[PDB]
Parts: sequence; C-alpha cells; structure tokens
Amino acid sequence: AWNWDLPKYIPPPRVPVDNPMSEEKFQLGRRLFYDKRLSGNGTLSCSSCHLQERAFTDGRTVSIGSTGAKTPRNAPSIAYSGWHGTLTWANPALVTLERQMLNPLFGADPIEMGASDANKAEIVARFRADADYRRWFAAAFPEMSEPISFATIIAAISAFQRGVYSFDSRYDHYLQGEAQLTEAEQRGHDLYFGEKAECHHCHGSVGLDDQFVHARTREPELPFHNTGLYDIDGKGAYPAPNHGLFDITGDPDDMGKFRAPSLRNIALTAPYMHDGSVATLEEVIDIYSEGGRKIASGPHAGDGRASALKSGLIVKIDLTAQEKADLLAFLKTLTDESLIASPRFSDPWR
Ligand code: HEC
Ligand code: HEC
Ligand SMILES: [Ca+2]
Repeated sequence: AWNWDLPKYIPPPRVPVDNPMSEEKFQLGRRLFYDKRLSGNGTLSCSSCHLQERAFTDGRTVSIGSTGAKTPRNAPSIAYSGWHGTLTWANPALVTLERQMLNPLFGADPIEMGASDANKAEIVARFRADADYRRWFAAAFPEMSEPISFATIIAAISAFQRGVYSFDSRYDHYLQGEAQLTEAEQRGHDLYFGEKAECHHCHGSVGLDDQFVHARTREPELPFHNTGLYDIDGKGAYPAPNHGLFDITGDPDDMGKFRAPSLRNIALTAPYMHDGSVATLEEVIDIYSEGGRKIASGPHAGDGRASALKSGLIVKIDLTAQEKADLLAFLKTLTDESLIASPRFSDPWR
C-alpha cells in the first residue's frame, strides 16, 4: 500500500484510477526508464536525456534522439511531473503522463526513443527474452495473462515518474521550520513574493509553477505566458520551430506563450528557456529586470521587451546589483539534497 510521505503543504497527486501506485510498479518503471533496450535501435534510454545528476535533465540546449536528430526544445525535468497540470512546454492536451509518454516513444518528428509499428514487437520480445523482466512485470501486473506489452511498459514508467520527488530543498526546510533562511535569501524571497519582482504570479505555488494539480483540484488554472524572449518580425513572433501555445490552437495571440516551469532544482537544470537560449540564471534575472530580451544580432534579432504579445506582469523593473544577487541567492535554495544522489532514483543497471 503506497505511502506518499509528503510534507503538510503537498497534497497527493491525481493517480489514474486504472493505474494504482505500488512499489513493484515503481521499481519496474525505474528499470525501464534506465534501459537502453527500450529504444528502437538500442542506443537510448529515457535517462539519456533525463540524467539524475542534473535533476533529470540534459545539460544540453536541446536533446539528441536515437537516430541523431535534435529536439526543437530543451528537455525539462521529470521530477515532480506527477503534479503538473499540463505536461511539456506548450500543450494543454497532454494532462496525463500515460498520454504524454507516446511522444518520446512513438513520435517521429523528431525520433526520440524510436518505437514504430515496424519494430513494436521486436522491442517487447527483448523484455520477454529476459529472466528478470518476466518476474517484474508478472509481480507488478498479477491480474494479467500476458503482462509484457506497451500498455504495461507505459504504466510502469508512469508509476516511477510519480515516485520521483523529495521535498528536500533549503526552501522546503524553511517552510517546515527546520531551517532559517540567510539574510540574502530572505531578501530574495521577499522580492520573489513581492509585487515588484512578480515571480509568485507564475512560479509561486508549492510546485514553484502556476499549474499545480493534485488529487483534489477542481476547475484547474492552467495559464500560459509570453515573456518577451523574441520579436522576430516586429509583431511579436517567436522564431520557428517554437511558437508555443500557437502551434496547437492556431490563434495568433497565443504566439510565444509557454507553460511556466517549476523552479525546483533550477540551479541544476541549465540551460534555460524553452529552447535553451539563456545560459545562466544571472542572464535570466537581467532579462526580467529589463522587461524582456533584446537580441542585437543576426537571424533572431528583434526586441521582446517591446513585443505585443508579452504578459501584463512583465514590466521594466530596474533591480540593483544587490537585489539581483539576493534573488539569485533565493533561487539556489530551491535545489533538493536527496534527489540528485538517492539510490531510490539512481540507475539500477550500474
Ligand atoms: C532524446 C530526447 C529524449 C528522450 C529519449 C526522452 N525525452 Fe522526455 N523530453 C524531452 C524533451 C526535449 C522534452 C520537452 C518536450 C516538448 O515540450 O517539446 C521532454 C519532455 C518530457 C516530459 C514532460 C515533463 C514536464 O515537465 O512537463 C516527461 C514526463 C518526459 N519527457 C519523460 C520521458 C520518458 C518516460 C521517456 C522515455 C521512456 C522520455 N522522456 C524520453 C527529451 C527526451
Ligand atoms: C507572467 C509570467 C511570468 C513572470 C512574472 C515570471 N516568469 Fe519566469 N517563466 C515564465 C514562463 C512562461 C517561462 C518559460 C518561457 C519560455 O521558455 O519561453 C519562464 C521561465 C523561467 C526560468 C527558466 C526556467 C526553466 O526551467 O528553464 C527561470 C529561472 C524563471 N522563469 C524565473 C523567474 C524569476 C526569478 C521571475 C521574477 C523575479 C520570473 N521568472 C517571472 C513565466 C513568468
Ligand atoms: Ca533547462
């Protein structure tokens, strides 16, 4: 029977009623997440792009799929993903990890894991060909005649992902009362939650996002935001291939709108932004201070501070070098102790 083991302030996540949590399901998912044999040609596991060492992200601006194509976007973290209202960077239709998983697995455009109908069965057989995997699926899905399929692979990995969290940060300790925040950290903190810096509007939930969804959430929030990273045409256009919410609705005023990412482990998940185009957290704050980014040079040139689509809440906010460092100091309190080195989420294959 699954113990959530949550702080007071985190309610349990919504679990799809036909895929209940269990420890057998968790460990199977962990083995499959890290197994290079789930990809079409056997070169990549999920963990290739979602490294533990980096809070389950890549360290690269974009990622490299199993046939060697680049992804159009930066690989976000999978930690805490059980609480995300909408999964990836800009898609209101992906609202379940089970559903989302089909993209990395079967998506071409571009190939990531590289599972097609041509190799579908071949992959599955690889797990039936294995002694240890037969125990696991069997022990995890006991009500099933044939318990190694793709519905079973998705269910397991989904369970694993819901088990990936540790509300372990200095910020979390602070909120529980086990820790005092630094003078710098307090001053960054008061900025973050103040109507000058404004970060709590979009990064101010206990998930440090504004799409926090648990198992009690009714009438969910779900907003998206243009933050003025670009204005390619002088009309607020973001460069192809990343239009954000526009790419799904076709509505012109959703151009450059993205989900606000959770800021948990932000210190560890650089590069930043939807396309990895901001190298450091110092440059991020520079950008918020100016109400947007100005690209002075080449193909991406334009000024996002002046974009028409930009959010109401991002204005020019002349923050002093002091206030910027205090705010940077506060973002560094959002890294987890456990997560990066816990045996629980480590590669089980060595
Ligand atoms: C070679 C690259 C690559 C592989 C392989 C890959 N991912 Fe991803 N992952 C991405 C990128 C890039 C995104 C961002 C997608 C987007 O919005 O365009 C992503 C997004 C996600 C998200 C949404 C997270 C959020 O915060 O909303 C989850 C969950 C996820 N991946 C899990 C998986 C699982 C499970 C596997 C394989 C079993 C997998 N990933 C394989 C690169 C990859
Ligand atoms: C009204 C919306 C809004 C406000 C205000 C806002 N953000 Fe964001 N933030 C976003 C969105 C949306 C993105 C993703 C944008 C993209 O990649 O195109 C983002 C991206 C980020 C990233 C990179 C995240 C990642 O996972 O790669 C950091 C760091 C960040 N914000 C911190 C801040 C700080 C610090 C403030 C204010 C002091 C702030 N934000 C104010 C919505 C906002
Ligand atoms: Ca990143």
